[PDB]
Amino acid sequence: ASNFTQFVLVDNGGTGDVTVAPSNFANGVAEWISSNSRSQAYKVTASVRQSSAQNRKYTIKVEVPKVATVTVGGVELPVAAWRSYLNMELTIPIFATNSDCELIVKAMQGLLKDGNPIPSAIAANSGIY
Amino acid sequence: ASNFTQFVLVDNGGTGDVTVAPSNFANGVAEWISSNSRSQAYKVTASVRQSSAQNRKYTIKVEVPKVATVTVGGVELPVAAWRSYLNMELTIPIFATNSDCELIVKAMQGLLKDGNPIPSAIAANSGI
Amino acid sequence: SNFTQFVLVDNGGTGDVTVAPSNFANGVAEWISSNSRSQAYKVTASVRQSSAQNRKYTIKVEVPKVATVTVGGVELPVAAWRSYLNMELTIPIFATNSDCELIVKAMQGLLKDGNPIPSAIAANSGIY
Amino acid sequence: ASNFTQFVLVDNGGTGDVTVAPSNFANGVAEWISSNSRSQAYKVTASVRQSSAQNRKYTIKVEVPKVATVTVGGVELPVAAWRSYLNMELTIPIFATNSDCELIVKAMQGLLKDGNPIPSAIAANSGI
Repeated sequence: ASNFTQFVLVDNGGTGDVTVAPSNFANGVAEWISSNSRSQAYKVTASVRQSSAQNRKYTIKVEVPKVATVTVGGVELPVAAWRSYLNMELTIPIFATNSDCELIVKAMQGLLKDGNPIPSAIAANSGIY
Repeated sequence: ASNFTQFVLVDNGGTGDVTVAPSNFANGVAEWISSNSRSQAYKVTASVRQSSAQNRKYTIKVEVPKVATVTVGGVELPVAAWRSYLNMELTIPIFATNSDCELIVKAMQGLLKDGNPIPSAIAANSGI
Repeated sequence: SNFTQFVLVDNGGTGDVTVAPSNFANGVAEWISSNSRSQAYKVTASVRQSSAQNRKYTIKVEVPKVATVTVGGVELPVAAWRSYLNMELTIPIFATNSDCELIVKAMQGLLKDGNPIPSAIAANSGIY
Repeated sequence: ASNFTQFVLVDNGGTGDVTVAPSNFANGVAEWISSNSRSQAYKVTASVRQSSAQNRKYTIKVEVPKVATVTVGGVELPVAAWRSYLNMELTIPIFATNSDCELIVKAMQGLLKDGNPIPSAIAANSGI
């Protein structure tokens, strides 16, 4: 609907941010991309449908590559080394009010704050516990 | 260890917070809970794999219910009307330094800011 | 709150056929006529957001032709053949209530008792 | 011939009904339109084929626009704000008799009755 706009995925505080802008929405798959390249842009995909008699399911996927620069001859061609994926699902009952939805969003926000254990474990390349 | 501690899940900016505390670690699955009730507490679950060749697959689950107080006679049973589940997966290749993982976490944090499209779409309960 | 039963074929009384709710999983509503597997009329429906301003409702129907072949003495009921039916229906998101009743009225009056298309289907002949 | 005639599509139960009249037949496709306006008329399309030596197949399409008038300069251009499409397919085995086709048409009539779950779900514009 009116939520198909652009936003900053990575925020480095200044000119280092990475903005994704709307690209496509067909077959029920919203697709934001960073740049019109094929293998160098951060990619965000989203969709929503009804899953059960009383639930809805929103599914979200993110792809974050690592970019390098390998030169053959003297062309200086930029390339992608590897990609890191993400698959987020979210089941929400139909008759949930608005405040319940901000509660869910607040839970997801606070789970990934800087000082929390799970993001620190992800960032330090260690194991849980 | 120091990563298996307690933390605030829902931050109400003060006294109204919700805090989850370590409960269990079994079968590779670490589990935080809020209170000791079976239908009254927020639940958090985390685990990590290191599959054979080149992967590191974190998985995270959250459970957030809505609470009501159905009554029979005068028992006053505290019950959960419905639970809003949640999943998450995160594949990272082994050739990832510390800064690359920091960048991945920064992207995954910034996806869920206040004024971004996806959190608003979730907050509205309608089409994207 | 639209997951109820209804009359598929209405012979005005004794000969009617009713379908009652059976299942709803993976986003597929499923009505069946009886707990069998080959002698039941079947209805399947689902809805999603297809495009930026559209929604897609898809509906499928299955209608068999039952027979009563006998082997020994146990009088098997079988299905000789099945006639299928698909239906897609793209409706813009911001269509009003009157607009959608107009859409339903058009899609319903297409199949009146004496129009070209239903007559051609019934007579087992072709258009024109 | 005997099936390429005109018929009423939307029946407003009075003076507001909409009629479609034969327009074209080409490549096996028969096409009815309501008026001659290039982008303002209800459209109906039908065709039949015998793919294999085993079964028939009918395909039907409907286009319903939302009328509106936009003025640029002083021209008063009539346009369609949005069009709601509609598809339909119906596979019938060759050796189905006439009564079987009557039954299929009656089932497809009863699915879209006045107070059944599917037309109401369409008229509400939400989940089924």
